[PDB]
Amino acid sequence: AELENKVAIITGACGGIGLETSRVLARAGARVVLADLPETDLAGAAASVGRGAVHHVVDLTNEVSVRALIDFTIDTFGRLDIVDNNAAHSDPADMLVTQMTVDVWDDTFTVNARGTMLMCKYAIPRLISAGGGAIVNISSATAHAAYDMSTAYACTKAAIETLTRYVATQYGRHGVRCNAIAPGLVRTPRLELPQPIVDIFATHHLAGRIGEPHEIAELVCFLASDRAAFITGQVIAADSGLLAHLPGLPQIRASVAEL
Amino acid sequence: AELENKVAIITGACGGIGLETSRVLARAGARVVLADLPETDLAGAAASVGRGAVHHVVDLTNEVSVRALIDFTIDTFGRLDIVDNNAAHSDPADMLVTQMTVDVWDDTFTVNARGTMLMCKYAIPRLISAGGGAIVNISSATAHAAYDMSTAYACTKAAIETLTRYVATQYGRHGVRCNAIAPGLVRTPRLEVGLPQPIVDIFATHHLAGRIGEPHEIAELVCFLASDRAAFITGQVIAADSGLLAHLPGLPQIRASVA
Amino acid sequence: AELENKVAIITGACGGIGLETSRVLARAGARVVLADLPETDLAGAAASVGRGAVHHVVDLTNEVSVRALIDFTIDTFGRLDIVDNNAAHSDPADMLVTQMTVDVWDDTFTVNARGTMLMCKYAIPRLISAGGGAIVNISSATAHAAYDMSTAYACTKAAIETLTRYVATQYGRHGVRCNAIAPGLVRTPRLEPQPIVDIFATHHLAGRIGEPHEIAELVCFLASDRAAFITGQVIAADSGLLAHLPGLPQIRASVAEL
Amino acid sequence: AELENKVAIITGACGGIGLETSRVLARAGARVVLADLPETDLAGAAASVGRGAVHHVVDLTNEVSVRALIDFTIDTFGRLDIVDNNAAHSDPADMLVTQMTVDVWDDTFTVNARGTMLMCKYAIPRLISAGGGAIVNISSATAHAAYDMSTAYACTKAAIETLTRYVATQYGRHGVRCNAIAPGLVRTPRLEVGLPQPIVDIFATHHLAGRIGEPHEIAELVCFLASDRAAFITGQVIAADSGLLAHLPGLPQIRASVAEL
Repeated sequence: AELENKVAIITGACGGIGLETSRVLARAGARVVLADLPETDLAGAAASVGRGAVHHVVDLTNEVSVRALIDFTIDTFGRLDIVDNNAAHSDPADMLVTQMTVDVWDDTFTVNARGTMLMCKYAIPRLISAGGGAIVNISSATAHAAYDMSTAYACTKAAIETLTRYVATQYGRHGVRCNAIAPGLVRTPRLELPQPIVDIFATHHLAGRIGEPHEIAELVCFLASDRAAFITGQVIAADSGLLAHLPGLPQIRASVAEL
Repeated sequence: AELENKVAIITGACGGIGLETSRVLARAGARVVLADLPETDLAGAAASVGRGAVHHVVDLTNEVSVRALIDFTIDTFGRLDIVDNNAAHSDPADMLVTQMTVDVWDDTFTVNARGTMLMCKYAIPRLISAGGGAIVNISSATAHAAYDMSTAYACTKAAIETLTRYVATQYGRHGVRCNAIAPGLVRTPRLEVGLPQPIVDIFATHHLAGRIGEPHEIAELVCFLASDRAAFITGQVIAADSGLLAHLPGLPQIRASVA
Repeated sequence: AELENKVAIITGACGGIGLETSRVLARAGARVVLADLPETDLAGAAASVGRGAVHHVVDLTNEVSVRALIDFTIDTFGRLDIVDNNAAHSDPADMLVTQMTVDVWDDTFTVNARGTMLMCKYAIPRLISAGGGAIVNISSATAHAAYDMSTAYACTKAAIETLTRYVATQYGRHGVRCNAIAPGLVRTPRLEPQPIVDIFATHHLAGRIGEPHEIAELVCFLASDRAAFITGQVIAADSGLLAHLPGLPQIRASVAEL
Repeated sequence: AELENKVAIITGACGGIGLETSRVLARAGARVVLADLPETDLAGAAASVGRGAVHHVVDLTNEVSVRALIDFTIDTFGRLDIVDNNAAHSDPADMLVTQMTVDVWDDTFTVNARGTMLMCKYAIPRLISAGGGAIVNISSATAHAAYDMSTAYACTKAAIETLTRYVATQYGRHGVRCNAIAPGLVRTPRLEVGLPQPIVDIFATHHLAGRIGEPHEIAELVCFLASDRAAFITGQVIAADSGLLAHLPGLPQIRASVAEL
């Protein structure tokens, strides 16, 4: 059991990737705390995961709420070993820089950058008390390669990537590891961008398809585990080599096939 | 001359690097506008720069003030070709993740991340009307490699690096280039009061030239990246850090042990 | 069983990292083929791994020999799923750029760059015939950060990092993944000048050098269906060696003084 | 001017990027030495550059020849300040991994990786005698982003980026800078005989300025990194590729689609 006995918190737990992750971590022996906003079916989520899974509301914009979540984990299990900072805000008016408003921008940084920082701020000493532990932060390929939307979101993911290196560095000596995952496109309900945009993206993933939630859950599980004890402060792409190839490859292939 | 007849905004112009960037840009032929907080001596900086350099106050935390800066420039010169987003907030209580307060975090993100974004928001329309132009955003080595201080600062610079890519991708078809510089340690008045000498000296050893940087050595890179010589360089993050991060840690101790 | 039913080839299988990667993969349920030079004790390494591990010589400088290894695996087990390109030549005359001899450079490139390419050249069509599979290439942190020795070696690992992307790019459509691992300092016999080893140890964030098993686990993960959506990557198993500013320990000691 | 009184060796000096980098370095005040294989027209290239440019044959595959080029420069000029390792072999048989031959591979690595190490090996001591100096190594976008051809070429370039980091680290202390430039598609005579047009047009749309580069846009970046304006830039790999690798792959067709949607 790769995570035998560890206590894990997953944020954004009612989301596509968040639910599946909680599942995989439970399946590997962890006692999972599912966390998400009050409006969501946390209870249905936890019931579905099973394996002793519990749940508690969290609002990353609220330092006291972020703190209440960790303190609840400690009330319930007496310890904390693992945290998947998976939650993320993405406003649909997050388009072009010239079109950016301060509200869309600030809402997105408050949840994503500040909130993840707060989660680390209060998780870390618990990890240290436990004898060491693991934080996995979810970033995104969008931090590394741009397009005509998600400017705020993208930039917050970049902040989180640097935040990963700071946690890893400052707390390595106390036995805490921190890594980040930059996923490519993953089939979620927050997807189900229109179909022909998805089809376009799909051709540029080297498997020829978008990812499935469990393919991110499996890297979270691994990075959260002792098998990764010499892996820290890294950003690891789970994106089917989206950025490993020259752009224009699919149409160069079609072109070569003609000529 | 490299920037003949170009109109340039330098924010943080009273600072070590910004004042010096102002000199090199104006020495390379630019009509420069020096901008910084109202309690700074903008009059004196513009005087010391000469060559028809002007000055206008700006408060990056305030969109009105950003709007007012860009418009002053257009009222005065009728065009805008270059922006150097050089201003940066850096709080002395900006220490460890676990010690972070939301006030230190937001102050920093409001000036650095949001402010730079607001500067790009209003400058881009004008640069397009020039028939293309350049934006240089200052980042920092610290975004890429961590230590026990400047976490918030570090994370905001990460954000500006992604922003830079988004600005390049979005407005390349309209003749706008955007690049970021990532300085190593650079000798400024901020620096002398931030770090004590023994630690500065330690850092100096990990720069391959065996010394820390001088402001003008960052200014020249700004100048090249803002100039038409960089016509085919856009969306990059370029380190001016004496290969601070190009060598294995422990090199000087390895070398000392070899002697 | 993370790799139940898979056939794997490990090169440099008698080495510290290669042997201990062989155990782990075998423990995961893979049928493993240990490959190394004829003067190494392959049978004893295969014995120590057990679990049906077999062995066969290979000289990575020689194309015929690489072919013979792939063909041996295929004729034995009827398939191939995993290749850990772990073998590496590391010459002790490999010092500074201005002292470099063509012999040391070429010797190092022939085994590491050309050799890794030849293993891929002939594994790829087989992995394709198996429905798809994974290749893992061992790089080195030294490719991204220089010092006063190992110049040829680091340069060959960079070439390997590029090879990895090409393999992953060219053959992704046909079911083949390829990823690279860049280790920090790991404890082996080849390793064992102590004063240098402890200096390096302070700059790994665990404050120690790596263990071979800690590289093995990552090869294992990357060779498995759990990594189905990871490909073309270079991943650091270096305890954050390059995620922090250099000078950190010395800064921390100065801060413990003042 | 930016390289006043500085002595510069440029390899591959008859090729599109080489010849144009020679002119620019020379326009910037450098005493330039054009170096390329004996079957190229070095005399014509130096006549084109003017400004006192000289020429001399080199074969990167021959250690005795690399040394002879460095010894010639010192004989003529008494010093060496700048080397632009621009020469690269690039073989049309260099297609896919599964199709790679040992000869295509070895020929490419002997010229590109080994050749460039030998240039530095013989140049660096002279850069140190002159009180410090600058090396600029030419790489390629293709070491970072893979496609269906030029595997070997691309791996040698990767080797050269790490090599750059090793020169920079080993000789920083003695006053020697070393950087690399990774170009995107640049209009040269070789792309006119290398890739067909409809493939050039596809690549062109993925470069953010909506076109392939010109050789001078590379030359200017070489010029700057060779000069004392770059004194605190060392060990880097800088892309002059109009952000070919800063955007999501598929952007142009996503834009085509979003306009129809």
